[PDB]
Amino acid sequence: TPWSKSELVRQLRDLGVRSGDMVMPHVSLRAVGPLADGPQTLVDALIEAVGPTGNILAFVSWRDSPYEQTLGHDAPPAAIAQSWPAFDPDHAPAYPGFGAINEFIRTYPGCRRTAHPDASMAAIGPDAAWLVAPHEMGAAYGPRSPIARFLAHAGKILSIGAGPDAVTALHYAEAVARIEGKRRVTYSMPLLREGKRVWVTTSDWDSNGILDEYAAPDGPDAVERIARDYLARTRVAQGPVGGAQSRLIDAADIVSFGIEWLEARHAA
Ligand SMILES: CC(C)(COP(=O)(O)OP(=O)(O)OC[C@H]1O[C@@H](n2cnc3c(N)ncnc32)[C@H](O)[C@@H]1OP(=O)(O)O)[C@@H](O)C(=O)NCCC(=O)NCCS
Ligand SMILES: CN[C@@H]1[C@@H](O)[C@@H](O[C@@H]2[C@@H](O)[C@H](O[C@H]3OC(CN)=CC[C@H]3N)[C@@H](N)C[C@H]2N)OC[C@]1(C)O
Repeated sequence: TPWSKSELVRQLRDLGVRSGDMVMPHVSLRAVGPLADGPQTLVDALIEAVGPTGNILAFVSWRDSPYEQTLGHDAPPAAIAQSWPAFDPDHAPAYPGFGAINEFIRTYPGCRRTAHPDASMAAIGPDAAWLVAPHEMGAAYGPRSPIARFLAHAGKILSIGAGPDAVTALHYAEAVARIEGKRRVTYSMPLLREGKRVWVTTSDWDSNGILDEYAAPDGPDAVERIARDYLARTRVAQGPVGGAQSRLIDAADIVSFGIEWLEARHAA
């Protein structure tokens, strides 16, 4: 029997989600199980759980982000630069690898989208505009990003059947950690400014591993190691949402634990 919207709201309430909360979900729909009206059922339950004064923030990125196509170049290669589509935030599909739920979140009426094509965030609620802008190239997940403002607003990280590697907010801890040898990457993204495509090339922290030892793809990254150490030492509300076991994490607390985790293991 498919999970109903009211059943999920009760589960989210037991987990600790309150009206007015600012929640960042990381979801595995296969772990949730069949829903009454598909993935939209979970989206409706999330929005009812946070209430009218609450907010939902999701890292949705972009299905056609030219990350690897421009990685390590001073400029987009000629073939990429001429024909690649401009990132239209209100029309660009989410990256499917980060969760099929995000395309349902992105297309919810009233949802806002940040202008960073690769690190694009989706936000629903009264603070959606403040969350999504600004989001410049070179500030993907650190200060001045939607993650930073999410951390300054008592945000809660809701992992629904997702592994510890999914804690995207921990990339802020990597960005501000005062450690030596931090990895950086250079890529180019096509922005849509006033109907005109504008290519922007920037450098930023490597979101696939802040240090070399955490960047092997086979391959637990710094996000997974920090989250597992945190979840092993911290009392976190855990319970079912649908068929998936879930956690409601204090975003500012795990990011503070992440900065201390990195700076305790690597010199300045
Ligand atoms: C990676 C991860 C998504 C994999 O878990 P998953 O359940 O296997 O993947 P999804 O959540 O996208 O669920 C996919 C299911 O929904 C289906 N689906 C996709 N789009 C659909 C749509 N429009 N309508 C109905 N069903 C759809 C998929 O087909 C699939 O179902 P199927 O296998 O029976 O065909 C999950 O483990 C996770 O970690 N999520 C958080 C990731 C994140 O936030 N990353 C940010 C960078 S760290
Ligand atoms: C859309 N373009 C994408 C580009 O944004 C970037 O995506 C990053 C992504 O891997 C990271 O998630 C994975 O990390 C690892 C191993 N490191 C294991 C599984 C995942 N948790 C996330 N933490 C940060 C993302 N920015 O690289 C790939 C890309 C497809 O090009």
